[PDB]
Amino acid sequence: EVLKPRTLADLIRILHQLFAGDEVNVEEVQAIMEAYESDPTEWAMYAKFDQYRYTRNLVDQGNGKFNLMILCWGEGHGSSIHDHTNSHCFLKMLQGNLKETLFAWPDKKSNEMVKKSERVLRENQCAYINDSVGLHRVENISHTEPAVSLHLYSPPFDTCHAFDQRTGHKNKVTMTFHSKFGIRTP
Ligand SMILES: [Fe+2]
Repeated sequence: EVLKPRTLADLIRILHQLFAGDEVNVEEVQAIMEAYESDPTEWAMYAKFDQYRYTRNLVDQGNGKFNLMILCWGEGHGSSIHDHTNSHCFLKMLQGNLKETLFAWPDKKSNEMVKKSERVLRENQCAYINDSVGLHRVENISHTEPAVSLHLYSPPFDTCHAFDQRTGHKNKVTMTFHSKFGIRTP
């Protein structure tokens, strides 16, 4: 009874419908994203890697309702601990595996940050986060194989905060795209 997209194109079309209105059913979106069976032939044109850091590759702008992007994680690549600027955030595995560590929000005093959950995202799994759930870090579990993930953020946002695990202190970070629609950016 979960609508199953047969292609990434199908999934994008469904997402346009599901985010067209004022309400978004998080569990419905998550189930449909998870139901799409990752097919590298369909997303290889977005899978542009970098030697030193993960890359952000824009796929679709969702008629202004969301950003859909593919993140390419080289061997051992991981993110900072970060927030999500008051948006819905869906993360689906396309290749490999990411470990997601959920963190509590710091208070004003400097302190080591507190882990609230730790898990590995499985093949084709779609996870969900927003600022009320917590902060998180994601990282490629493998030092010999890449990981690829599909991220949907709604509403779109271009900045977030990164947090220092030792103190809780944060810095504003402007997100940049490595490519858009399969075309490398300057
Ligand atoms: Fe995130």
